[PDB]
Amino acid sequence: GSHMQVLSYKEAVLRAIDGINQRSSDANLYRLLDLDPRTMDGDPDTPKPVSFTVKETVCPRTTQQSPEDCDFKKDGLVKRCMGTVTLNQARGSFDISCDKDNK
Repeated sequence: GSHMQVLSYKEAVLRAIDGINQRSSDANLYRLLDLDPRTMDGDPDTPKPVSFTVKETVCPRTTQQSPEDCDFKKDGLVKRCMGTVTLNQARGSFDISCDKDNK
């Protein structure tokens, strides 16, 4: 269907994290911890820089609980994620690498 489904930048990031959890083989669900602030140009099909951290929650990676319902684990791993999102979800996708050693 859609050829143009545009998310806000924050939504695009939450959606990418959903993706990142989906492709991962970690036991637990990771959740947005801190999104770095950045200013955009206003075209939805061009990649927007993102960088942010995620932290391990007490939820199983495949939980269907909403991430906001998944408490961060005490002592939880934090990974820093860098790359781009594309606001137009319709096509293309984010390009983000998460790394526990990028601190």
